[PDB]
Amino acid sequence: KSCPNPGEIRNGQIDVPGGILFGATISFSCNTGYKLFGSTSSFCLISGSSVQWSDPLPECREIYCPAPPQIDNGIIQGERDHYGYRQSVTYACNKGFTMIGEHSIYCTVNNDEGEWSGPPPECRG
Repeated sequence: KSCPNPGEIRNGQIDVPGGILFGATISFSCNTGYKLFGSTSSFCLISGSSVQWSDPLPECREIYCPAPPQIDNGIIQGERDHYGYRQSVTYACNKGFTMIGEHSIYCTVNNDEGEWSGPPPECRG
């Protein structure tokens, strides 16, 4: 009458408030910077003729900000393919231009979506 030990989710957490016996529900969530790939909860049911979890255990995947904005007359220093939580991008102005504003911005997360911390700098001639 009991389901199998749920185990663990890398970069995440499994909440077990009512045990793992028939009828219990467990809930899943991810550490900051990650988001759930799969079900948000799982229930110990009986199906076929055996007690087992209703959902496969989900995984936690990294949240990425969108590609950093390009700016006129400037370049991004060593731009990467993907930027995750708290990773930064730094800009440089081209020959004959001077930078106004913060030289770097970084990837923030809210509601499982990545967003840049603010606007990129201006390169003025």
